[PDB]
Amino acid sequence: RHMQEILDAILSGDAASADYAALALPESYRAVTLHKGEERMFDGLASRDKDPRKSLHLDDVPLPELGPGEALVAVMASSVNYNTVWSSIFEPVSTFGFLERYGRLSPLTARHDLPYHVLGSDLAGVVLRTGAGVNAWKPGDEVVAHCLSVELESPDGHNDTMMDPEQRIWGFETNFGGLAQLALVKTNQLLPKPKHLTWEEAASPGLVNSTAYRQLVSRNGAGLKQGDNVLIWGASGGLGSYATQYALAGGATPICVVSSPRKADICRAMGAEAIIDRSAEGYRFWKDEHHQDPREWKRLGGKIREFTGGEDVDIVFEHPGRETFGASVYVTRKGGTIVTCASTSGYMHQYDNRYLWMSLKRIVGSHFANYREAFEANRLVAKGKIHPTLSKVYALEETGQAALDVHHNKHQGKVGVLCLAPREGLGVTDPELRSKHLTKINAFR
Amino acid sequence: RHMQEILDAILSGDAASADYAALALPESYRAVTLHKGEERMFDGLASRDKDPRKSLHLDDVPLPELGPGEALVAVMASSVNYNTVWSSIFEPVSTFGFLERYGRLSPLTARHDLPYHVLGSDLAGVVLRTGAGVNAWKPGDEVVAHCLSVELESPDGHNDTMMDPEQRIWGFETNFGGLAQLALVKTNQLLPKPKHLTWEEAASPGLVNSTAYRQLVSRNGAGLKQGDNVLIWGASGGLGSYATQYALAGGATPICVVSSPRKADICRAMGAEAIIDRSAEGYRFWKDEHHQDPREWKRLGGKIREFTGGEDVDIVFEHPGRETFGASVYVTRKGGTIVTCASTSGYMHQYDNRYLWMSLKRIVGSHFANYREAFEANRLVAKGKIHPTLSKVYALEETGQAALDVHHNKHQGKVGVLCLAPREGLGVTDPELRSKHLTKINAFR
Amino acid sequence: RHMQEILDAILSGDAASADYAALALPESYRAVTLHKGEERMFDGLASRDKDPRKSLHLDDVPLPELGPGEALVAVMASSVNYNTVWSSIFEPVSTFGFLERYGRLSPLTARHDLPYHVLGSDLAGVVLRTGAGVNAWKPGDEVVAHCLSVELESPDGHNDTMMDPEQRIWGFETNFGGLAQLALVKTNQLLPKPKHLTWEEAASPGLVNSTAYRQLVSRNGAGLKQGDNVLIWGASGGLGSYATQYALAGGATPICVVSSPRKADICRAMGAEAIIDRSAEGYRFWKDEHHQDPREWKRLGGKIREFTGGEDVDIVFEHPGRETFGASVYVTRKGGTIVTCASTSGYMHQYDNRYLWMSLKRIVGSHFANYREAFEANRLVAKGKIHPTLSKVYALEETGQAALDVHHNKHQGKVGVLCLAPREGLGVTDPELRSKHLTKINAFR
Amino acid sequence: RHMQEILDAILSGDAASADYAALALPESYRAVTLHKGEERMFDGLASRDKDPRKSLHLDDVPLPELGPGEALVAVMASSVNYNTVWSSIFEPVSTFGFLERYGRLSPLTARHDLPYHVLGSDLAGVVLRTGAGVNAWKPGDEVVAHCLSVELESPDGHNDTMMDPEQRIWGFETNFGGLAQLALVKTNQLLPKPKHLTWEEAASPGLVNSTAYRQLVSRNGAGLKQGDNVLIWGASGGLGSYATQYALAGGATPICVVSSPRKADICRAMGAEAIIDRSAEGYRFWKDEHHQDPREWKRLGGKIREFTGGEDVDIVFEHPGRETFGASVYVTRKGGTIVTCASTSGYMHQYDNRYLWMSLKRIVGSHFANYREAFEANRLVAKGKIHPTLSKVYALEETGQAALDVHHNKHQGKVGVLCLAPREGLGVTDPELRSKHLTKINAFR
Ligand SMILES: NC(=O)C1=CN([C@@H]2O[C@@H](COP(=O)(O)OP(=O)(O)OC[C@H]3O[C@@H](n4cnc5c(N)ncnc54)[C@H](OP(=O)(O)O)[C@@H]3O)[C@H](O)[C@@H]2O)C=CC1
Ligand SMILES: NC(=O)C1=CN([C@@H]2O[C@@H](COP(=O)(O)OP(=O)(O)OC[C@H]3O[C@@H](n4cnc5c(N)ncnc54)[C@H](OP(=O)(O)O)[C@@H]3O)[C@H](O)[C@@H]2O)C=CC1
Ligand SMILES: NC(=O)C1=CN([C@@H]2O[C@@H](COP(=O)(O)OP(=O)(O)OC[C@H]3O[C@@H](n4cnc5c(N)ncnc54)[C@H](OP(=O)(O)O)[C@@H]3O)[C@H](O)[C@@H]2O)C=CC1
Ligand SMILES: NC(=O)C1=CN([C@@H]2O[C@@H](COP(=O)(O)OP(=O)(O)OC[C@H]3O[C@@H](n4cnc5c(N)ncnc54)[C@H](OP(=O)(O)O)[C@@H]3O)[C@H](O)[C@@H]2O)C=CC1
Repeated sequence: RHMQEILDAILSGDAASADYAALALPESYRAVTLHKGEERMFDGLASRDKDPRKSLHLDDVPLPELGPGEALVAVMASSVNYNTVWSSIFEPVSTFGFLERYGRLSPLTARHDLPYHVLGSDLAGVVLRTGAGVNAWKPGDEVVAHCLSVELESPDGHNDTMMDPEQRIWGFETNFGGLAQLALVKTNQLLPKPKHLTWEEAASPGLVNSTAYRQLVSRNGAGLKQGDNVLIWGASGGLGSYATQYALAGGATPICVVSSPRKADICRAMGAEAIIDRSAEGYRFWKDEHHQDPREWKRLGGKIREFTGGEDVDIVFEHPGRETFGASVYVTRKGGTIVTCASTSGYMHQYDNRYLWMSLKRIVGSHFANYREAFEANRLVAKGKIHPTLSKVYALEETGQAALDVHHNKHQGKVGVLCLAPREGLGVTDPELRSKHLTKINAFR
Repeated sequence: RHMQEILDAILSGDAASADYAALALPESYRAVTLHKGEERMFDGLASRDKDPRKSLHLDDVPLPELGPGEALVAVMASSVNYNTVWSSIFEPVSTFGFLERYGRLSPLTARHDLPYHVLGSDLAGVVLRTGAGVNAWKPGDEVVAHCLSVELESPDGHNDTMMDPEQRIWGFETNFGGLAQLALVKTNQLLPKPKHLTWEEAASPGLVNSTAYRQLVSRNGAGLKQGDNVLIWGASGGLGSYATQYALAGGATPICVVSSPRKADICRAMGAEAIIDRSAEGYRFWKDEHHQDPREWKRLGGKIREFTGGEDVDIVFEHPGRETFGASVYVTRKGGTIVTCASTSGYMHQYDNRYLWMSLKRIVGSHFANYREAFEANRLVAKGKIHPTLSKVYALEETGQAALDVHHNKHQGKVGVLCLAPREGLGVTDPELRSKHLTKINAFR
Repeated sequence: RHMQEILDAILSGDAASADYAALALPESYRAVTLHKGEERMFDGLASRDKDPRKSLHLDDVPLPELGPGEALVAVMASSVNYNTVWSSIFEPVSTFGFLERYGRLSPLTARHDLPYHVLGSDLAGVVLRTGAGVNAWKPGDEVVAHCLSVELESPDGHNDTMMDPEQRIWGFETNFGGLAQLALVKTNQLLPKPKHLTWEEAASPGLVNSTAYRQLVSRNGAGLKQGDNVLIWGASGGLGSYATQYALAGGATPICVVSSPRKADICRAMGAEAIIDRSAEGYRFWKDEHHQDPREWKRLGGKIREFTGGEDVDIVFEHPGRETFGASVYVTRKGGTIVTCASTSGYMHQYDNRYLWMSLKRIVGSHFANYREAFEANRLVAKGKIHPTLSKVYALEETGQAALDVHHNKHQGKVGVLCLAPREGLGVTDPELRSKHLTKINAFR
Repeated sequence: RHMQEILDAILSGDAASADYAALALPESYRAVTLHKGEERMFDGLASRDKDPRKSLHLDDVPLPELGPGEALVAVMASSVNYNTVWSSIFEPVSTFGFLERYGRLSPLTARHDLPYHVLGSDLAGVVLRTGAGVNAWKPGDEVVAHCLSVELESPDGHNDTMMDPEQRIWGFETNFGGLAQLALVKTNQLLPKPKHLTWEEAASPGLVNSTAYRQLVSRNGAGLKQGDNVLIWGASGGLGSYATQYALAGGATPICVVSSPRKADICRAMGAEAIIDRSAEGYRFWKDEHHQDPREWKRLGGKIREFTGGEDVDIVFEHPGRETFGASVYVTRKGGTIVTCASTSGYMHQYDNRYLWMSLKRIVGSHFANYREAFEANRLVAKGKIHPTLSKVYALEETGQAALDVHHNKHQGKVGVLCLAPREGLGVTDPELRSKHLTKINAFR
C-alpha cells in the first residue's frame, strides 16, 4: 500500500529527495471531513449544544490535482483551532457555500468545491510533490504550514500580503486542509520545520503563534517594546499562550487574565507574575444587555495598577470582544493601543469614545500574518525563543472529540492531532536544542 | 480710560514695543463668563431646550496676576467653538468642577478657580505683557493662540505634548479665555498672526484647523497622502471646513457629507465634487435604540463607490459619533483608518468588529494638536494654502446668540466674535496676499 | 501575416476578448537585441565614446514559451531608460552573464538564456495570452507594465516586495523586454493603461515615475506632506521631473536645481517657482578629488533660505551622488530626510556625520517600487494628477539612435519608442480627460 | 561650613523637605572647570598628546542665581563621558565658543557665559532648592539628571523635544555641569534616583543609557524587535555596555565588537555569545587614507554570518564613525538600518551608496534622548531590567586622570566620579532589589 510506503520512507530518515519523487502516490487518503448534506443538522440548537462529533466524518477521499505554485504534503500532524470548531458546527454559515461560489471562478478554484470539506489549518510534514514554477521547496523537505492563501494578483497585497483582497484561510475557505494524511497547499505557505520539536509540537504553534506575532510584536500590530505593560486576555488559551511568551521574551510585562487558579499556575510557569482571575474578581462589565458598568471598568483598572505600581497598560491584547472591549479601551494608557483579532463573546463592540479621543488611544485590527511575519514567528520557535504549548494530543480518528474539548474550553494551550504519525514523540532531529528547553516545551501538558 | 488707550494704540499702527510696555493696564476688563451659582440652571431641561443666552454673562472682571512663561494679550477677536457651547449648557459637567479641584494644586493654577469662568478657546490680538523667562515674544507682537495648555513637568509629553497628563484646553479647562477684551495664555500658545487676514478671520481657524491638521495630515493622525480617498463627515462645519481643504490641498479626494444642498454648494466652492447629502439620502443607520442596520451601512458604501470608481475610502474623518460610527467602520477600505476626535451625537460607540479585524482596519483617537502641529497648521494659513471659513460675526455682547446658533446648527463655517475690535475688516498688513485669496477666504460668508 | 492582423485588431477598436484569443500568434517578432558575441567590442573605450548604434541590432526572434503567471503582450510603444543604455554599452558588466547564470536554475529560467538579449523596461500594449493561473487579466486588456520581476518564493518580500532577495529588473536581468513588437511579462507586472494618453505617452512614465513615487510620496520613502519644502536635484531630468510633480501635487514646495536657464523654464512650465541654477551660482562643493568645501555647502543653504523665507528643506530628493551628497546632508532641516535612489556622479559618498547625528537627520535608500506603489503611481497618472514627460519619439528601427540620444543627454524629457504603433497619437479612449490636461501633457515636447 | 552641613543632612538620612529648605546655601562650591584663558594650549599638538590633567582645574566657583523652572542640586556623584574628554581637549572647537556667543541672548542664559566652564553631563544627588513654577520636585528629592537642555519656546520641539532648535547638552553646551559639588539644572532634567543603586552607580547610566535607548529601542531610532540581529560596535564601552543590554533584554541577538579578550569576557558576562575582537581579526577597512578596502568589508560580513547561521544584521549600532562606517553600511541586511550618534574616529564618513539604495537600507542619525525616552531608560534601570556598568571610580580632584583613561581607552566601564559623596558604596535604599541583581551590577568592576 502506497501510503504505508510513504510513511515508512519518512520514518526511515535516509530517504533522499529523489526517493520521495519516485514513490507512488496513493489513490485516496484518510481525511476529517464535513458532509454537504448534513449542513443543517444543528438547525435551531444553541451553540453549546452543537456537537462536532456528530458532523465530523473520517473518509477516504481522492487526491486533488496539483496546480502551479502548489505542493502535495504528507501530513504527520495537525492541530485543532477555533476556526475548525466553528466550521464543524456549521457556524456562522456552512463553509460549503464559499467553496461552491468560489469554485465557479476557474478550473483550479473549482477543485475545492466538493460534496465534502477536509478541514484543518495547521500542518507539520514532508513535501511529496511540487507544481510548476516551484524552486524553493523539493520533495522530502520537512515543513510546517501557515494558513494564509493569497493569490497576489491584485497590487493591494504587495506592501503586506494581508491586504490582498483575495485572501482565503487554508482549510477554512479552502479545501484539502491539514486534518488528513495528505494536504494541498501553496508553496508560499511552507516554512522549515523546527528540528528540535516532535511532529505534533511543530504543528501546534502555526496559526495562533503567527497571529500573536503580528498582533503584538510586528509594526503592523502593537509594535511592542521592552518596558511596556501589556494586558493579555485569555493568557492561557491558544492565542494567549503565545502572546504571553512574546511579552516576556520582548522585555515587557504581561498582565495575564485567566478564569481559574489552574490556568494562573500555567502563566506562572511561563514566567508571568501579574495574573488576574476574572472569576474570582467576578467582573460584570455589562449591567444589562445594552448598558455597561464603568464602575466595573474602573475596578479592573485599579487591579491592574496594583501589579504595575500605578501605571496603566501600554497595550491591550484583545480577542474576547463585546464582553471585555469597553473595559479594554478604558484601562489603556494615554497614547496606548488596543489590538484586536477576534470577538469570541460577540462582535458588536460598545465603548466610550471619550476615553479614545481625549486620551489619544487607538484600536488596531489584526488578522493572521503575512508570510514574512509567519516566517519570523516560526523562526523564533526554531531558535528556541518561543515554545509550543501542547496540552493534549488525539489521533486523527478522534478529531471530533478534540474539537469538542476546544468548543467547551476543556483544555489550556493547543490541542494537537496526529495524522500519519503513528504515535507521539517522533520527528526530533536536534536533541541538544530540545533538551535545553524541554521543561518549557512541556509546560502545558 | 486705559482700555480705550490700548485699542487706540493698536489701531494707530506706529506703536513700538516700548510704547505697549508703557501703557497702563486697566483694573478690569469685559468678559463673557459663566456663573458658578447658575451651574445647574439647566438641570431637568432637555438638550435643545437650554439657551446659552441664559447662562452667558457680560461682566467686568479684575485682571489676573501674570506668571512665568505667560502673556497678557489684548484680544481683538475670538470665535465660538463647540466646546464653548458645551460649556454654556454646563454639559456634560460644569466646567467649574475642573477649575475648582485644580486650583488646590499650586497657587499659580489656583488663580483659575474663581466664581466665574471667562470662556473662549481662540484669539487674535496683541501681546501687552510677558512674564518671567519669555524671550520669543514681546509686547506689541501680533498673535493668534492655540488652545493647548500643557505644564510639561511630566516626561510623558516630551515625545508629543498631547500626551502630557496635565494637558488642558485653554478657555474650557482653564480660565481667562479669549471671549473677552483681555486674555491670559502661556507663551507656548502663541503663534504669529497671518498678516493677510483680519482680526476676526485670523481668530477663526485656531482650534478646528489645528485639530483637523493633526487628525488628517500629521503622522499622529491619518497620515494623508495624495491619491487617497477621504470620507469627511460634516464637511461644511467647523472641523470639516478645514479637513476638506487639507484633503484637496494634499492631492487627495474628499467625499464630503453635508445635510443641505446649501452646504453642498459651499463644498463645491471649496473645490470638492464628491458630495453626499445625508438628509436627501435618508440614512437611518440605527434600526432602534439598540440595533443598527447593516443594509444602511452598505447603502452608504455603494454611494461612495459611485464617486470613486469602485474604490473604498482610505480614511474616514470622524466626529459625529454613535449615529455614524458603525457605518464609518464598515465603509473603510481594507487597511484603512477611521480617525476620530469627538462624538457629537453620543459617545457610546457601537461597531461590528468583524470588519475591523478581518480587513485590518484601525480606529485612531485624536485630540487637538501639539504646538508643532498647531504651528504647521497656522503656517499653511499664513502661506495662503488654507483659508479661514468665517460665515458670520457677532459683537462680544451677543456671544449668547452666537452660541445658540451653533447649538441649534443655524450656521455653516466658523462663527466669529469681535472683542476689542470695533468693527469687522481691521488688522490686514499683507494686502497683496489677501487680494490673491479673498474669493476663497469669503467662501463661507 | 499574423503580426499585421494583430495590429489591425488593435486599431479597429471593436475586437472583443474572444477575438484576441482566436488570433494566430506569429512565428517570430521584431526586436531590439544585443548579441552575445559582441560583448567585448567596447573594451578600452571611455564611456561617452561607446556608441549604442554599433551594439543594437534589429532581429526577428521566435516567440518564447508562455509560463504560469505570465502574459504575452503586443507592444504598441516602449521607452529608453538609463538601464537600457547601460546594457547597450555592456556596462557595468554584460547582461549576458546574469542571463546565463540565472538560466541554470530551471527550464523556465533557461528560456531567457539566449545568444541574443531583447532589451526594454517599459511597455504600453494589449494582452494576447495568459499562462496557467491567471484570472485578473485577459486577452484584449490594455496595459502598461512596471519592471519589477519577483518570484516571491522567499518570505522576505511579503511585507514590501522590494525586499525580495531574487528580484530581477525586466528587460535588464530578464529577456523579452519591451523594445520589440511582443513582450513576455509576469502578470503581476501589469497595470491598466491610462485611457487619456497615447500609447507612447502611456509607456513613458513607468520606471522613473514609480521610482520617484516610492522615493518621495510613499511611507517607504520620504513620506511627503503638504507644506514640506523639498530640494530636488536635476529637477528637469527623467526622475527630477516626476519628483517636482509629486511635490506640487501633494501641496509641498519644490526647490528645483537645474543647470541652465532653459532647464529653469521647464521647471516653471511644471508650476515650480523656486529654481536654483547651479551653473550660474557656480557651486564647487569639492575643492579637490578628496576634500569638500563646507563654505560652498553653506552658500547653497543660504540661497535655499532665500526662497523658503528662512526655512531649511524637510526633504532632499537625491540621485547625483558624490558631487552633491555632502551639501544635501548639510542643508537638510533638523529632523529631515535625504532620500536617494542613484549616484550618477559617483557612488562613494562623503558627508560630515556631525550634521546627521546632531540634527537627527536620516538618509533613506530607495529603488524602483513594489507593485502597490507602481499601481498608485500609475493611478495618479490615470487620474490626471501626474503627467507624462515625453520629449521625443523614435520608431523601433531607430532605437540605436534613441539610446545614443539618452547616452549624451540630448533631451530633457523621456525618449519614447514606437513598437507596433504605426504612428504617434493613437490609443486615446478618454478624450475629455486628455483635453483638460493637454498643455501639461505636452510640456516637454 | 555650609557645604559640610548639607552633606551631613544627606548622610543622616532623616532630613525632611523642610530641613533642606532651611539649610544655608554655600557661597561657593568646588568644581572641575576649563579656563577660557587656557583656551588655546593644545593647538599644534596631536590628539593623543593632549593631557586633560593640564586643562582640567579644581576651582572654587560662586553659586549661580536660580531661575524659574530650575533646581539647585547637591551632587553626590557624576561620571566621565566622552563629551567631557572632547571638552577637555578643546576639540574640535572650544566649548567656550558655545557658552560665549549664547548668553548674549537672554539675561537668564547669559549666566552661563563665564570665563570658566563647569563640566559634567551626569549627576546623582539631592534637590536643595527649586525656582518659580516648580511643583513636581521639591527639596530633599533624590534625583539623577539627564543632560537634555531644551528651552521649548519654539514649536519645533513639541513633537519630540530633540528637535528644539535651542536643544543643548547640559555640561557641554551649558555651564554648571555635574562634575562639581553643586549643579544647576532645569527641573525637566530631573528623574527619580534608582533606590537600589549607590550614588556613583546611579550617576553612571544617565547619558549613555538614554542615548542607547533612543538609538536602538525607541521608534525614533532603530525600533528593535525580538529576533533581530544587531551589530554593536564598542560593545563594552559606555554606549555599547547599554546597547548590548537592550539587545538581549529585548529578545534580539547582539553581535558584539570589542578590541581585547578581556572585553569579550565582559560581553559574555552580560549574556552575549557572538563576539568579534577587531584587533585579533585585524580589520583594515581603509586601504590608504582616501580609499577603503571592500574585501575587508566582506570579511567582516562573513564573520557575522558565522554567528547568525548565514543572516545579515537587521541593525548596526554605529558610533566609531569614519573607520568602520563603510563596513557598517555594507554588512547591513536588505531593508536594514544603520543608526549613528557619533563619529569617534572622524566625522567625514565615506560609504558606497550602491549598497544603500539597491538594498533599500537607511542611515538614521540619533542624538541623546527626549525626556520621555530618558524617563523610560531610567525606569528600566529602576525596575532592575538594565544595569549600571561602572568599572572604576575617582575622587573629584582626580577627574583629569579619569578623562585621560577614557581618552586613551584604559577602562571599560563607565568611569565614575565622587562629588560630595565621601566614599563609594552609599545611597542604597532598596537593598532587596539590589541583591537580586548584584552580580550583573558589578560585571564591569
Ligand atoms: N488570525 C486571526 O484573526 C485569528 C483569530 N483567532 C481566534 O479564533 C479564536 C481562537 O482563539 P484561541 O486562543 O486559539 O482559542 P482558546 O479557547 O484556546 O483561547 C481563547 C481564550 O479566550 C478566553 N476567553 C474566552 N471567552 C472570554 C470572555 N468572554 N472573557 C474573557 N476571556 C475569555 C479564555 O481564557 P480564560 O477562560 O482562561 O480566561 C479562552 O481560553 C478567537 O476567537 C480568535 O478568533 C485565532 C487565531 C487567529
Ligand atoms: N478633540 C478636539 O480637539 C476637537 C473637537 N471638536 C469638535 O466639537 C464638536 C464640533 O466640531 P465643529 O466642527 O467645530 O462643530 P460644527 O457644528 O461647526 O460642525 C460639525 C458638523 O458635523 C455635522 N453633524 C452634526 N451632527 C451630525 C450627525 N448626528 N450626524 C452626521 N453629521 C452631523 C454637521 O454637518 P451637516 O449637518 O451639514 O452634515 C456639522 O456641521 C466636534 O464633533 C468635535 O467635538 C472640535 C475641535 C477640536
Ligand atoms: N533606483 C531606481 O529605481 C532608479 C534610478 N534611476 C536613475 O537614472 C539615472 C538618473 O536618473 P534620471 O533622472 O532618469 O536621468 P536624467 O539624465 O534624465 O536626469 C539626471 C539629472 O541629474 C543632474 N545631475 C547630474 N549630475 C549632477 C551633478 N554632478 N550635480 C548636480 N546635478 C547633477 C542633472 O541636472 P542638470 O539637469 O542640473 O540641470 C540631470 O538633469 C541613474 O542611472 C539612476 O539609475 C532612474 C530610475 C529609477
Ligand atoms: N549623540 C549622543 O548623545 C552621544 C554620543 N556619544 C559618543 O561618545 C563617544 C562614544 O561614546 P562612549 O561609549 O561613552 O565612549 P567609550 O570610549 O566608553 O566607548 C567607545 C567604544 O568605541 C570602540 N571604538 C573606539 N574607537 C574605535 C574605532 N576607531 N573603531 C572601532 N571601534 C572603536 C571602543 O571599543 P573597543 O576598542 O573594545 O572596540 C570604545 O570602547 C562618541 O564619540 C560620542 O561622544 C556618546 C553618548 C551620547
